Amino acid sequence: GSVADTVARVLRGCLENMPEADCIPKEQLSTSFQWVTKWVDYSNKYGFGYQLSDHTVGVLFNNGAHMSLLPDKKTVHYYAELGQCSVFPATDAPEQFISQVTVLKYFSHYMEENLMDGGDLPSVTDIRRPRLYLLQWLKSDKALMMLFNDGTFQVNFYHDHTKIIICSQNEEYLLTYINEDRISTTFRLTTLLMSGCSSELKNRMEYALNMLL
Amino acid sequence: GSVADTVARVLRGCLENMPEADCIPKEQLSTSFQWVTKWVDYSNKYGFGYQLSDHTVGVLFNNGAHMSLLPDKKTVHYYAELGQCSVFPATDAPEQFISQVTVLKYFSHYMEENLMDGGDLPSVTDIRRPRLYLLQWLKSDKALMMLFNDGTFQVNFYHDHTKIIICSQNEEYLLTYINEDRISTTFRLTTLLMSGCSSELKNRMEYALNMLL
Ligand SMILES: [Cl-]
Ligand SMILES: [Cl-]
Repeated sequence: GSVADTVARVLRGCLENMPEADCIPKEQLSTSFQWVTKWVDYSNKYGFGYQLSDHTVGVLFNNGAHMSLLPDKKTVHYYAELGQCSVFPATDAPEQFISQVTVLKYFSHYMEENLMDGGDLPSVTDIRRPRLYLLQWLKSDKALMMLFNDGTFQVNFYHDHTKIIICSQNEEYLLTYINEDRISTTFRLTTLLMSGCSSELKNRMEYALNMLL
Repeated sequence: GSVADTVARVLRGCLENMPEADCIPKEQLSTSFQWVTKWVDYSNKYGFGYQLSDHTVGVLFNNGAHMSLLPDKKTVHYYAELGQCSVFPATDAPEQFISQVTVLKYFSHYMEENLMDGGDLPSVTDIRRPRLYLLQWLKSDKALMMLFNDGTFQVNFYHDHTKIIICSQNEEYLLTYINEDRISTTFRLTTLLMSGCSSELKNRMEYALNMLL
């Protein structure tokens, strides 16, 4: 889409115009944003589940619809296959959505039990309107790529358990790298543009881009 | 990428030179070839496992290495990250490969449906015959795409459980469609080039190509 091309433009921008370096940029930031902390791929039966930094649980179903359980664990936002948003308590759900609500609770409680948080990025205070949802995702043999409505871009790698997140804060683009020890380092794209980067963050930046294209 | 580019050349070939139609080409061929009957994605822990029509079980590990278990469940083929082939029994496996061997058996035993008496149990001829393996795969919210050693090309869709397989038996290109009700129909690409096809098989061919690109 237009969102995907925008992120890919700036990611490529920073990539072939950045110096060669020894280490990751020393200028790092202490802010919190929205990102995927836990994820679950059950696409062969139901769909793709993810948990956000504010503890929102979402499901991108195979039929195309979105379902989100809010941090209060009571309220459900449901966007259908064409985009009609319905908001209703999860406890008493219309009998059209019960099947989907059940699966949504199932994802929400698989993640908390079996799965572990992926980074020490500070839990976020929540609100932006409209609310974030996953517009598309794709998986290769090397990495998991997720792109959201608001343009936040995340790629998870399997073996290293390393991650890259590209977000928009105020007027800047941020790149956050999450290393082998689940630890957050956040840069500005501008600073990474002029100051270069490490060998293994640049390899991961190169790969994240190939997934977008 | 040479393999992918070959399939993409002829598939785009047939796609941009085919009429628009209402129905499927009637001139069909009846043969069977090698394709994936079972697949299992555990990429964040092990890798991607698959079972072939000839009862070979393969694992594409996240690191890029391939490991194949022969139909007899006795012999292990190990192709290294770019193609160094190692062959050894699973019972007697070099202790360099165990971690990888164990995982291959784990997939092999997931592949195992519940055991039901019956015959004939699959058996191997040559203990050293280079069987095709997965070169790379990609998954979207709609489909799984797999590209193999010999250039065999397969796209599985989730909700429909519908499949497309592009093969080269020689040295012509075949497209096999396996529809919503489990029925295989195999055409020649030349036939699909000149006569067009159904509305959404053309839509499924279009999606398969976009996944390659
Ligand atoms: Cl068209
Ligand atoms: Cl397990």
